[PDB]
Amino acid sequence: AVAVDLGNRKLEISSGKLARFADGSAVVQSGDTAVMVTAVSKTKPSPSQFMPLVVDYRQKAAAAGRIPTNYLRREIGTSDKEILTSRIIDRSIRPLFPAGYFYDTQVLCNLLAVDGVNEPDVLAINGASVALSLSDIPWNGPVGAVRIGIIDGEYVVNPTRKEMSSSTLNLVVAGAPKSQIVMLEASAENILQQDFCHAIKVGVKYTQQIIQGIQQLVKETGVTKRTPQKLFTPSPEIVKYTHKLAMERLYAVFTDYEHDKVSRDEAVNKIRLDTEEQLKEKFPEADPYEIIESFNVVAKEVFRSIVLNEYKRCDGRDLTSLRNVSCEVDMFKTLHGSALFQRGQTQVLCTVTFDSLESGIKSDQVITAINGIKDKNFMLHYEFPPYATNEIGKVTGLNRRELGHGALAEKALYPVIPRDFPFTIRVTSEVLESNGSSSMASACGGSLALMDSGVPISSAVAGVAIGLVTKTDPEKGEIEDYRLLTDILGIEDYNGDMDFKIAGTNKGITALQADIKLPGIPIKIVMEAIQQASVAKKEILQIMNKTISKPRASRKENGPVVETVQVPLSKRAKFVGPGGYNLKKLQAETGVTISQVDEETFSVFAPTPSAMHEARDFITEICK
Amino acid sequence: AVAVDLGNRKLEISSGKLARFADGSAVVQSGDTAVMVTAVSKTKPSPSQFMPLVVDYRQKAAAAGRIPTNYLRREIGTSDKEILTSRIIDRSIRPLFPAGYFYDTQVLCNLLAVDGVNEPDVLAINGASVALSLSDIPWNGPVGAVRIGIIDGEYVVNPTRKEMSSSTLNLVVAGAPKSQIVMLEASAENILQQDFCHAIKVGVKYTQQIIQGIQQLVKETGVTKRTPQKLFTPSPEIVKYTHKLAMERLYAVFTDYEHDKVSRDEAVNKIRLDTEEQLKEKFPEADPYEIIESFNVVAKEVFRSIVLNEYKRCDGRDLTSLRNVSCEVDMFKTLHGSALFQRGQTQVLCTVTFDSLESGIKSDQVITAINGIKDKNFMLHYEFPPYATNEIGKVTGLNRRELGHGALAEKALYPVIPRDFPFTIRVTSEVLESNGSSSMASACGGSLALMDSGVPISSAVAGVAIGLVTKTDPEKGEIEDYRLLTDILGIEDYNGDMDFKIAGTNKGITALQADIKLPGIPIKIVMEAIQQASVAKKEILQIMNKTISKPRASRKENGPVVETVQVPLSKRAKFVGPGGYNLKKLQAETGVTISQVDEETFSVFAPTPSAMHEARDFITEICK
Amino acid sequence: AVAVDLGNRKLEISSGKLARFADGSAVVQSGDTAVMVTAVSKTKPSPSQFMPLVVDYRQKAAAAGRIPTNYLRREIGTSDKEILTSRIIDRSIRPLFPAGYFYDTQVLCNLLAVDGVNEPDVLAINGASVALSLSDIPWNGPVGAVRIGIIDGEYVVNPTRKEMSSSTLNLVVAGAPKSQIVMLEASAENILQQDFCHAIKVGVKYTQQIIQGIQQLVKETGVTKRTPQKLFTPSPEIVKYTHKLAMERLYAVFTDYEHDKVSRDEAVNKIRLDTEEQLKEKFPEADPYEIIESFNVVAKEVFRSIVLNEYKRCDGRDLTSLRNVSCEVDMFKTLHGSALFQRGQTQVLCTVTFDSLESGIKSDQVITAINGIKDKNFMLHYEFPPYATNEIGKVTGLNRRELGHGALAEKALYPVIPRDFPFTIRVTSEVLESNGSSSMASACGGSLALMDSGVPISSAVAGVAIGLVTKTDPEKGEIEDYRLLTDILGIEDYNGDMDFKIAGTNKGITALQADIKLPGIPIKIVMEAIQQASVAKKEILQIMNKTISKPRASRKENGPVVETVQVPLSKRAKFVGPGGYNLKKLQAETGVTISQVDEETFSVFAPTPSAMHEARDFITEIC
RNA sequence: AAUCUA
Repeated sequence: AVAVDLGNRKLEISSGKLARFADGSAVVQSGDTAVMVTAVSKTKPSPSQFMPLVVDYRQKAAAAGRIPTNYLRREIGTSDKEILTSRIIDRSIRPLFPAGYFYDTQVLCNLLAVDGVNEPDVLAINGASVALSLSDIPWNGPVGAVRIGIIDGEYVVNPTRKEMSSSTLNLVVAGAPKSQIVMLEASAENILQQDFCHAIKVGVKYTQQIIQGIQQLVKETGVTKRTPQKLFTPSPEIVKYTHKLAMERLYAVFTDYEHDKVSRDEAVNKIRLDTEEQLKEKFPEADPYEIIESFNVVAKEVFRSIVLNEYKRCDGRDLTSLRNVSCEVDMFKTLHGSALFQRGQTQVLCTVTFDSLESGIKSDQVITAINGIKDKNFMLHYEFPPYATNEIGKVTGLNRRELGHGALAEKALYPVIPRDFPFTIRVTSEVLESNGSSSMASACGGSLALMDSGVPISSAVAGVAIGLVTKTDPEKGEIEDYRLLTDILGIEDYNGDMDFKIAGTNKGITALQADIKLPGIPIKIVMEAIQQASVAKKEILQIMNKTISKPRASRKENGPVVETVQVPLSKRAKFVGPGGYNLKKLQAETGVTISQVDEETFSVFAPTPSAMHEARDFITEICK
Repeated sequence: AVAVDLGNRKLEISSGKLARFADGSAVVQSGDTAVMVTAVSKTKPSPSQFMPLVVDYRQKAAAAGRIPTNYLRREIGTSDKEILTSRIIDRSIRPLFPAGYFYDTQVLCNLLAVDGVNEPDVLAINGASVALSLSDIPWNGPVGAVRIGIIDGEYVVNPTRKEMSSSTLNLVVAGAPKSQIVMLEASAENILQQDFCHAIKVGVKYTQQIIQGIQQLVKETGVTKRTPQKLFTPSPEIVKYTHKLAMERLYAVFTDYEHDKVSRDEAVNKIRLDTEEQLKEKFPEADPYEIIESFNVVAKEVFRSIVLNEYKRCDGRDLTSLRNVSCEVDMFKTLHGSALFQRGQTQVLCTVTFDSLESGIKSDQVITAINGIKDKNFMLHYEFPPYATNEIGKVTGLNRRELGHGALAEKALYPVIPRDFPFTIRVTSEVLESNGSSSMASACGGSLALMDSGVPISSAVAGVAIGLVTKTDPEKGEIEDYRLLTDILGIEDYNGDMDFKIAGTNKGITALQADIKLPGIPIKIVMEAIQQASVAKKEILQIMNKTISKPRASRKENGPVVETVQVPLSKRAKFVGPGGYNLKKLQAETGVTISQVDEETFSVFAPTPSAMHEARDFITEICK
Repeated sequence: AVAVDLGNRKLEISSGKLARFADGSAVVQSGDTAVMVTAVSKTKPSPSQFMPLVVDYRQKAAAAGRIPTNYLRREIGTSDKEILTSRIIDRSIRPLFPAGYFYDTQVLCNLLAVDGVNEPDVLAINGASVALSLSDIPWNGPVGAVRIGIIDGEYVVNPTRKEMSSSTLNLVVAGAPKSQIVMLEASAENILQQDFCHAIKVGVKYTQQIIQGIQQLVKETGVTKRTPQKLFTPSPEIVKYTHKLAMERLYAVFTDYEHDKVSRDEAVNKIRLDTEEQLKEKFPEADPYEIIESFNVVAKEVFRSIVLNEYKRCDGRDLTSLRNVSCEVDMFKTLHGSALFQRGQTQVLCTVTFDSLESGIKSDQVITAINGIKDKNFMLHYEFPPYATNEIGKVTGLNRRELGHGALAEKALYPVIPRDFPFTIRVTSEVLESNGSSSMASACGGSLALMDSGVPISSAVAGVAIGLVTKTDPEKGEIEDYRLLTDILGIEDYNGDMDFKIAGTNKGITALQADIKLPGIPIKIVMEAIQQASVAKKEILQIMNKTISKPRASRKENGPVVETVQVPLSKRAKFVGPGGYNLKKLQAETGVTISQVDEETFSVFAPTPSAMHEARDFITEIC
C-alpha cells in the first residue's frame, strides 16, 4: 500500500488481495472510490500480425445498473462513456508496449465502489499502469494520469464532480517518466492558449509524482518480467537489404508531387510487390510476415527522411501549409441545415436536424435514460461509411472509432452552441471521402452547417491535425530534431509519430486529442504544436468565413415549429384515446409528436409545416 | 447531369461530386428527394465459392428531420422497411452480373434528403444502376425502375406519398434493355388480371426511357470496365466430359417418378460422388471448385432438357398439374385459430392470435427496436426453422429471407382482412417441412386459419409458384423455347429460371413477387405465367373450400374478451399504484392489458376468459 | 401414439404427423398443452473435437402463453427462462450420448399450444427423449422427466401452474432406465432433508413409467439407428501406452500436496508436452486429436485411482474435509452491503444494492412480461470475468453458464429473503478467482453481504459442491464402489462424475442442481450426497457466523431513502413540465426517481441522502 | 453461439 499525495488529493495503490490469478492486478482508491484493474497477456503469439490489446472499462451500476434484458441487448449494453474511457486508457498504455509484442492482451477495469465525488476514469488509467507494472507483462515504464481543471481561475488536480461542473477546462494528462507526455485529451470552454498550455505543464508535474509512487510499490513488491518467446520485429540484415532494393524507387514516388491518395498508394504497392518477390528468394527461411514488415519499415524510414532532410512533403507542401479548402451551404432544400466541407481529398457532408426537446434527451424508460442526457440538447453523430476509403465493411452498429470521433467533434462545437435553444440540435457528419482528419473536418463542416441552419452560435470553429516526424538514435532514445506538419495526410499520420488533433475558434481552444505513437514526447514539442495549429486554424477560418461568416437571420421556413392546441376536458378522453392510443397512432403515421403541458392544452411539435398539415387535419376531424 | 422525363415526373441523375473514392457513385434526385448510391467491388477473388453481393439501404432519418427516437439517439438495428428495400434492390441488380464474378461487392444507399413526397426507394434502385454503370465493375446493361399505381383507374408512374395511399396497386418494375423484365414486386387490392397486366407493360415502357437516359450519361462520362483476374466458370472441355460420365445416370434419376425430395437428392449425390473422383483423375490440375461446378452445370442441363424435350417433370406431373393439397383446421383447442396446410412435401402450420389494439402501435419513439404500425391491425410472422430441411442453423435473428417471405405472405392476405376489427390479428406461419413455395403455402394456410379463427375475411386467398425453363441461343441469347411449370418443387426452383410467386382471390390478384435468375425475360412470358397461375389458383381454392368455405359464425369460446371496469376516484391511487406500478405488475403476472379510458373507466383486454377471471379477482381485492 | 398415466396426470406421446423431414420428431401433449420437439444430427463429423450438441427451447408467448412475443424475437432475442429450460433439457440428454460422437446435433422445441395450466418445460424434456428415441441418432435409453411439488404435505407429479404457486418444492427429476438419475434441479422453501429425499424417490418412480411408455412406442415404430462414420474415442492401444509413460509421473504430481491450482496444472502440462511428443513417434499415423485425448484419459484414470485406492484427494485432505474458508464484510464505505468470500483458491466479491421498487418494471408491457417480475423484488446477477482464470474473453454479455449459475445462487437465497422490504434488493456476485464452486460461494458471500447490508434474512445460507468418483464395470456398467468428495476443486470436477451443488440454511435445503456426467447414477448415491453435504454445510455455516451472525440493526447511513413532496395543483404543470420533461431531467442529473402517487403527492427515491438533498433543493427552487 | 479444470 503506497500513498501518493497530489496537493490536497490522496491516492492509494494496493495489490495482492483481489484477483491473484490475473497476471497483474491493482486497486486504486481516491476518497471512497476504488477501481480494480487487471491485466492478462497470453504467452502464445496471436495469429494476427499486430498488437491485439483490448481495454474494457465497465461501469457496474449507475444508481442500480442491474443487467440488460437479453444477450444481444447485453452486447449493445456498453455505454458511450465507457467506450470513451476505454479509448483513453488504451491510448495511455499502448505506446509503452514493446515493438513486436504480438500477444493477445486484455486490460479490464472493474469499479469496486464509486462515491459520486471522485471520478473513477482517472483512477482507471493509473490502475492500468500499476497492474501492468506489477505484472510480468513487458511494459516500458509506469505512467501517471491526472485531470486538470480551472475553477475561478485556479488550477485543480483531480477535481471532484462538483468542481468539474464549474470548470472551464477538462484536461486529462498521461505522463511517462522523465517528464514525457503519452496521452492528451482536453475539452476547454474556448479558453486562451496561454491558460491552456500552463495547465499541461502543471498536469505533467503531478504525473511524475504518481510515477515516483508507483516505482516505490514496484520495487517493494519485487516484480519480475516474463521473456516472450519471440518479439516480432524484422531482423536488421533483411531490413538493410530491403533498403538497398527500394530506396531509390520509394524516394522517387515520395518526391512525385503529382500523386493523389490512390495514385501514391498504388505506386508504393507496385514497388512492394516487386520487392517481396526478390526478398523471398534471398531469404527463403524468413517468416512471411517478416518480409512484409521489412518493407513497411524501409518505406516509413524513406518517407520520414525526406521531410527531415528537405523540409518538403510528399505532395509538395512545406511544413506549415494547408491543403485546398472549399465549403458549400444549403445544397438540399429539405434539410434544416447542410454543408459540404472539402479539405484536400477529405470530403465530409454535415447535416443539421432540429427536433423537440422531449424527443431528444428524454427516453421512455428512466433506467436507460440515465447517461443519455445532453447539457445543451446538442449531440453530434459521426459516420465513417466503408465507401469513404473504397472498402467493404459492415454498416451495422457504430464501432468505437466512430464513437470517439463523434465525441471529439461534439466537444469542439459544444462551447459555441447557444443555451436555451427551442429545439434539440443534432449534427450528422458523414465522411464521403477520407484522406486525413475527417473528425476535424466534421468540426469545420459542422460549424458551417450550424450557421446555415440558423442557430446563433457564438463563433465559428475550425479544427486541424498536426503531425510529427522525429529522428531518434537507438543508443540514447532521445529526440535530436523534429518537424511539425500542418494538416497531415493519411500517409503522414500512418508514417508519423503523432496525430495531434486540435480545434477551436480564432480566439481560443475548444477541444484537443493528441494520439502519440511514440513512448512519450517532450513538453516543448506539444507547446509548439499548439502554437503551430493556432496559425493554421486562423487560415482555415478565413476560408470558412468567405462561404458564410454569420448565422442566417432565421431558420429555414420549411423547418420545425412548436405551438399549442387547446383540447377541452370533456374532449380529453376522445382526443387522447384509451391509454394514449390516439396520440401514439398519430406520432406513427405522421412525424408530429403531441406532449401534454396543461390539463387543457397540448403542445404539438411539427418537424415540417407539411407534416403540420396532416396532423392539423387529424385533430380537426377527431374534434368534429 | 442527365434529366429523364417520366410523364409528369422528372428524374435527375448526376455523378462526380460526392464520394469520388468509391468505384462507382451516383446521385438520383426526384423533386427535393436525393439519394446517393455507391458500389464497391474488391479486385481479389473472394474465398467463397459464389458471388458475395451485399445491398444495404439505410433510412438515415435525418433527411426526414426526426432522426432520433431512442435513448442512444441513433438508429439501432435495421428496420423491416429498410431490409425489404435492400431485397428489392438486390433482386434488380443481381441477375445482371456476369457468371463467375466471385468478388466481394457492396452497394450502399445514403438518403441525402427526403421531402416526404417522392419515395426514395425507387430512386435507390435507379441509383444502384447508375452507380454500377459508371463504375468499372463488370455489370450488364442499365436497369430502369419505376413504381406503377392505379388512382381512379389511371396508371401513374412514380406516384407520390399522397397518391400511393389512394392506389389499388403498388407495383415495382425493374427493366433491362430490349424491354426485358428483371424484377417484379407488386401488391394489389384484389384487382383484375387485365388491369394488373396492363400496368406491367406500361411500367416496362417507362423503364426504357430511364435506360436511354442512363446510357447517355455513360456515353458522356467515359466508362471503362475493369478486367477481373478470372471469371469462375467450369472449363468447356471439363463440362462436356462430365456430360459423358453422368448424363445417363442423371437421366434415369430424373425420369424416376417414385422419388421423393430426400431420395432424389441422395440418388443425385451418389452420382456426384462417383463422378467427382473420376473428374479429379482426368483433370488433376483443375480447381477443386471447378470439379464441383462442372457437375452442377451438367446436372442442370440434363434436368432442364427433360422438361423441354418431353414436357414431363421429375415427379411425373405435366406442366400444369398441381401437387397433392391437404387442408385441415382446428389443430388445438386453446389456439384462437389454426390450420395445417400440406402441398406435396411442403408442410406449413399457421396459427392466429388475437392481441390488444395497444400492442400494435409499437413505434421507434415508444420502443427502440420496432418502428411503424400496420394500416390494418394485422401482421404475419414467418418462421423457417432449420429442421424443415433436416439442417442445423442458428435460431437467432438477422434472417433476411424470413422477413421477406413474411412480408410477401402478409400483403397477399392483407386485402381481404376486414377493417375495424376489435383485436390485433397476428398470423404465425411455421414451415415444418419445405420442398417448394412455403411462402405461398403461408397464404393458403393463413386464410384457412383466419376463417377457422372466426375473422370475417372477404374471400379465401391462395398462392402458387410458377417456374420457367428456357432454351436460349448459345450466342444470341434470345429465348427460343420455354415451358411454364405450375407449383414447382425445390429442385425446379434451383434448376429453373424464375420463382414466380403470385397469390390472390379467385376473382383477383393480391400479391406478386417474381425472382428471375435470367438477365431479363420477355414480357410475353410474364403474361403467360400470370394466366397459368390463375388456373392453378382456382384448383387450389376449390380444394381449400371443401375443408372450410366461410368464416365461423363467431370466435372461439376461449377467445379474447374486452370489457370495462369502473373504479372510484378515491381508489384510483391504490388501484393504479405509485407511478402505475400496480397496473404494470398485475398486467405482467396475469397477462391482461389495462388501459385508462376515462377518469373512472379502465378497459381490460384479457386474452382468455380464464385470464379475465384472474384479473377480476385481483381488482376485487384491490378495490376492497 | 402411446398414453402414459402418472397418477391423475396423463401424457400423450405421438409422432409421424409433423415435420417428417427431421431425423427425429415427436409431439408430447398434456391437457391442452402440446409441445413439438425435433432432433437433427449431421452425418459428417465436426472438427470441434467434442460433442457439439445445442438445445434451443423457444416459446411463442410469455406469461403462461398470454402475451405473444414471437414477432419481437428479431430485435430482442431469447429470454432467460428459455435459456434455463434449454440448459435443463441439455443436461437431461447430454450424458446419454455415446462417447466419441463428435457430430453436430440440434434439439429444438416448438410450443404448438399452451393452455396456461400444464407447464410445457417438463413436456419439452420428454419430447427430446421421444424424438431422440425414434430418430436414427445413436442415443442411449429413453429418459422420463417429471416435476414433483409439495402442496399441503402431499407429493404431486407434474403440478399445474396454479399448484406450483402454492408449493414448497419445485423439483425436476430426469430418470434413466433401471431407476437411475440423470438430472436433478430443485428449489425448495427451506424444507427438511427427509421430505426432500422422499420426493426424489417418488419422482424416480414416475420417470420409470414414462420410460416404459416411450419404449412401447419405439417398438411399435420400429426404430433403426444409424452407423456413425467414426466414433472418436482413443484407441485402447494408444491409451495403454500413454499409461506406461505417464502413470508414475502423474502419480507424483497428484500426491504432491504443496501444489496450488496453477502449479498443479503447469506440472500436468509439463508431462503432457513430453508424453505427446513420444506418442507421435510411436504412432505417427494416429489422429493428432487421438494423441491429445489419450493423455486426458490416462490422466483422468490416474487421478481417480488415488481417491479410490487411498481415500486421499490431490491436495492432501480427506473425502469429508472442506477447504480453508475466509470471510470479510464491510470493506467499501459507499456500498450498501459487501462481502468477500474466500474458499480455497476461489474468491467471490458480493455487493448488495438497494433500488426503488419501480426499477423492477421495464416500462413496456411486452418487455416486462418477457423477463417477468421477481416475486420478492430480489434478483442475483452473477459475473464470471475472464481474469478469474487468467484468460482473455469477450466481457460484454452473459453466456449460458453465467445465467444458470446466477439463477442457482438466486434460488438458494430466495427462501430467506424477507417480504415487504421497502427497496428492491440486487445482489452482484463477481468471481475474482475461480478454483471450485463459484456459484455456491456466491450463495455464502451473498448471505454475508445481505446481513452486512442490514437485510433481515431469516437465516444464513451456505452451499457446497459434492463430487463423485466411481469404479464402473467395463461391460456390466454397474457401480462397484464410489467415493463422495466434499468441496471439490476444479480438477476434481473435471475428472469426476458429478457436480452436486447443494445449498441451504441450518435447518433445511433451499436449492439443488445436480450435474451428472455419468449415464445415470443410483438413487442411493444421491441420498448419501445430500447427507454428506448437510455435514459440510454445518461447518461452513459456523465459520460465516463468526464473521457475522445476525443482520445489522439498520442499513448503512449512506443508503437509499424514500421521501414525499407535496405540490399544489397550480405548480404541478411547472414541476412536471412539458410531457414530464422536468421529472426526467432531474432523474438524469441526480439519479433520483420521482413517481406520482396522487394529485398532490410525489414519491422521491434517492440512492444517497446527498442525492436527496440536492434533489430537494431542485423541488423547492422549481416551486 | 452450445459444451467446456466454471
